[PDB]
Amino acid sequence: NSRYTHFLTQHYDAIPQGRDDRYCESIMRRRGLTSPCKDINTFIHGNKRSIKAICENKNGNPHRENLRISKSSFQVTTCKLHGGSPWPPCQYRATAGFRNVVVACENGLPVHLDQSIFRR
Repeated sequence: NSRYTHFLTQHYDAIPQGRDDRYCESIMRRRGLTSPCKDINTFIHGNKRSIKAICENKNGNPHRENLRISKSSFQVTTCKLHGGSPWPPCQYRATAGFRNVVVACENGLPVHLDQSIFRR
């Protein structure tokens, strides 16, 4: 359903343009995440083949209550809001990382990214 589609929109970017502040400012705006400014957001890179797999044991282990945590590690770019105001223009800071990810899967597909692990 739409929740998978909405995971992609908010947390999938196949091929990032250099993953700096300006990329964050750009892709956030583009994906509808700037009114008001989404405080923190993380984009997974690579193929979807691999992300959806976190819903099976091909690439996932159960985790906590409702979630799944990936076996593989993914390239990732966390956009973090900075400045004070919740309202555009939304200035962001990009942090590129490389680690496994945590999602909730509903009906074999990811419908939620847990952002907690990208704050610390």
